[PDB]
Amino acid sequence: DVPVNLYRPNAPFIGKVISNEPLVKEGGIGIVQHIKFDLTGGNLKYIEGQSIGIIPPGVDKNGKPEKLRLYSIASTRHGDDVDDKTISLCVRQLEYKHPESGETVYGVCSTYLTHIEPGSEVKITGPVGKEMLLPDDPEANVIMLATGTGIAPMRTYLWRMFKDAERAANPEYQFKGFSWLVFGVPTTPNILYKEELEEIQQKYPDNFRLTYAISREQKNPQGGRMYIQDRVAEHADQLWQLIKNQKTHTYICGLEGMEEGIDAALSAAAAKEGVTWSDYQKDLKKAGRWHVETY
Ligand SMILES: Cc1cc2nc3c(=O)[nH]c(=O)nc-3n(C[C@H](O)[C@H](O)[C@H](O)COP(=O)(O)OP(=O)(O)OC[C@H]3O[C@@H](n4cnc5c(N)ncnc54)[C@H](O)[C@@H]3O)c2cc1C
Repeated sequence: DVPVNLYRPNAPFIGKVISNEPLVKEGGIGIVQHIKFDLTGGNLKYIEGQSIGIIPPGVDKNGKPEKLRLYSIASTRHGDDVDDKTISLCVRQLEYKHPESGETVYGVCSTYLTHIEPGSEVKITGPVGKEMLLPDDPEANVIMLATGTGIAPMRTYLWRMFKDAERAANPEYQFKGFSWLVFGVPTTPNILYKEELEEIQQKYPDNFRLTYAISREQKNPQGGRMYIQDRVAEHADQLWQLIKNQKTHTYICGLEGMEEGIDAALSAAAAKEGVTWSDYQKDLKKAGRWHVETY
């Protein structure tokens, strides 16, 4: 009943770029684009929390065709315009060091996507993923722990929960639980969707809490840069409390290696009550209340 693999790599959907807009403001690090695609003509359906594949043009440094890369869907099932006709992605351009054969490497698919023009056709596969789905229970608590482009799934949840047009379109889901986004980025110009996140937090002060960890502007208690694990350690007790509720779901998304500082913070909070976190967490995973997607 969750749509999966409506389109596959041997016969992808050919969508058209509608728009490609920058999300990183002046003064920020790197390039992150919000890219919307037109889905009319195909039967690509998807829900919140899933990914799609993009097949980039070209051959690797071997003569072999490029393989797909997966991207978290950044729009709800209805699209940004709530018309059931489009799909959006949140794509950071990958590039890294000079001292690295050839010197200065650009990711193939992320560079392709971040510089793609309106009107261009793209090969799209999917949707894929059953690990990051939102419960259809409007009384759920939803903890969201994101870094960088890991905001993408979180945006689909929050938009479904709190956008007026979404609430009008989803009569069956009128969110009245509590949700808390902890969001780690390097700078304030790097806070993707900042204006819309803060608009939500102002309309729904009792239903949404927003916490940033901005490493180039904030210091942790040890004098280091503020990262998301520092913010989690700061609120570990109240995060642990919320996690004990049977209705609480926790989502973690972003670049790999964020999961370990989060566990250490929740281990110390759980230990105060004679619980072993790593054992409790295994149970949460089995129950489908612990959702992780890192890359
Ligand atoms: C489920 C899932 C969801 C994802 N969602 C998103 C999303 O929403 N937004 C997004 O931007 N990305 C997302 N990603 C990553 C996206 O999969 C592509 O991997 C990423 O965009 C880079 O692809 P590329 O094609 O640009 O690069 P490539 O050209 O394939 O480069 C990747 C390779 O270069 C190397 N490399 C990367 N970084 C470094 C470094 N610092 N130092 C040295 N070598 C390095 C590695 O060998 C890696 O295999 C997601 C991945 C998965 C698995």
